[PDB]
Amino acid sequence: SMSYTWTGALITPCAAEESKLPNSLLRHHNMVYATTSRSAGLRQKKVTFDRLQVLDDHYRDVLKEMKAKASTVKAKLLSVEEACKLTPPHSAKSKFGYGAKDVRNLSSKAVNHIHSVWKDLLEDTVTPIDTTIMAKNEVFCVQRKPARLIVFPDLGVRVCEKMALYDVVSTLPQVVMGSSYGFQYSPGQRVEFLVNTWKSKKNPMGFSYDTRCFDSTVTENDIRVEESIYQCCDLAPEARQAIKSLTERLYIGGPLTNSKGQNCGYRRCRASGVLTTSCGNTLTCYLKASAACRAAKLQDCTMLVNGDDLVVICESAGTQEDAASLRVFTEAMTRYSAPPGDPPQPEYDLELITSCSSNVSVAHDASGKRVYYLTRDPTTPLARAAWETARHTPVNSWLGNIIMYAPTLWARMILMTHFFSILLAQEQLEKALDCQIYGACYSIEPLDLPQIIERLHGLSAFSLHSYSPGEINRVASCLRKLGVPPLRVWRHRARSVRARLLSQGGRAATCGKYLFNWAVKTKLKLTPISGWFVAGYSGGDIYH
Ligand SMILES: N#CCc1ccc(O)cc1
Repeated sequence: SMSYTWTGALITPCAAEESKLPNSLLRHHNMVYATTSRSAGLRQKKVTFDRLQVLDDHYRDVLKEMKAKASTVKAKLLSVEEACKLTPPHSAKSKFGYGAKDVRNLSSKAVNHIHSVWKDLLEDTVTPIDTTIMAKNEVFCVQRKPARLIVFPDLGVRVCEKMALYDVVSTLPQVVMGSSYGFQYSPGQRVEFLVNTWKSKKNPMGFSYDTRCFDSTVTENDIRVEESIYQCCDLAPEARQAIKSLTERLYIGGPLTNSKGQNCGYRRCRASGVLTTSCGNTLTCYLKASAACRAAKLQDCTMLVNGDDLVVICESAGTQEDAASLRVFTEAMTRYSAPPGDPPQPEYDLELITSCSSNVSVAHDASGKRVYYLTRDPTTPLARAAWETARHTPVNSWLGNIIMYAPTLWARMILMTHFFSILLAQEQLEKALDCQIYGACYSIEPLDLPQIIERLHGLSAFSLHSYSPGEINRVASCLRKLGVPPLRVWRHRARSVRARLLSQGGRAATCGKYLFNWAVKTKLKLTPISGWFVAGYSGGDIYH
């Protein structure tokens, strides 16, 4: 079938959308843009086509193996009150007379509607359920993406998703997929696994595989396969009917209504904005890629999967033979309707592989031992940091980034420095901020960072020191490219910030001591002082 059919009604904005900044961070303000509904038509072209899927024996053996593991999972229905509490405070309000706040407070009005939306699921496994369709506002840097398309149901139904399926998507993927399930790894757990599976090969070769617009490629068959997988769990029979209902009425497809209540058409592929999207896309990607490995007679594959993002580390068979096996791999994905975006490439250096927007690189600790840590090109982080300082958004990527990328050259010299500067100047150190980790919202007190980082990356994150030539040049380049003060200017800014931090005592002093010891010249000596990197919930409307 067609991934989407369109009526012609436009995808419409909710309010005024900014596509530009209105400066101590970066001078090239004209290089940073946000996507808007003005690019919707273009994204619409990219994401719509007919899907021709052809399964094979490898697909069925992997599935049968996945089903066997899934059958050992037992999972419980969630109550209204547990599901309510998981709803973020600023989730989109219902069109039936209530908002997230009412939900979170167990207002009998929201809860009654939730009850009646559940009953209807139990009674009706057929009528497609309505979705809103919207163009996302995401900041990027020049060199231009069309907005991505977010699709999601009413709050009422979201709460019910949590009821039927929160336990399933939190628990199953790890069990079905073992060490291949990416969202079980904190950043240092993730480097840990990758580096060890790399060294475990005799003659290693790795590749990432970018699937072209994954959500579009996910077929209605795919989503029932996914369901059948969920169905193998030992489920309470009321969860069983809700799950059949939700997949048939929402996950499989349905009508697309825009911000003004007009009909834009009909989706027959993955909604980005539903509970099962991450889990589903991971299962579906792991399944299809596991089979593509078997087709291409790739030897001794270890895989790592995070939604549509896929890495494979395996035994090389020579460079010709590799390049070819990759072409066979690609051909099979394509048959399974997960065609290529960038055509995949063999790498023989773990550092050059990019997966989950990230790569392994190596630094040294105080003692001089070698430490592997996880980094990325800092462009999008810096851009969005410049955006976030300019226009006050309720979302704070800088902080997530500091948390995910705390050992890096750039998060430490640039992000830590800049933002502790804003917070000191604004007297807002003590204020918690919401940030997103694997699609769940957490409230985080910026003063806790020292502990947080020690816990997630160890003590060495405060003293890594001979970063690699490739890393340094990427960061230095990105800086010139974007118009950001070079690294030596951040050193002098950090000495200033550290000092102000220290004079305040308490936890601000701890932040200054630990976060900024790289900047001093004579080092102080640094002694010691969750449910976070467990699952993927992006699109999933989850709060903690
Ligand atoms: N750190 C980390 C992993 C990660 C980063 C960004 C993203 O969209 C998904 C996963």
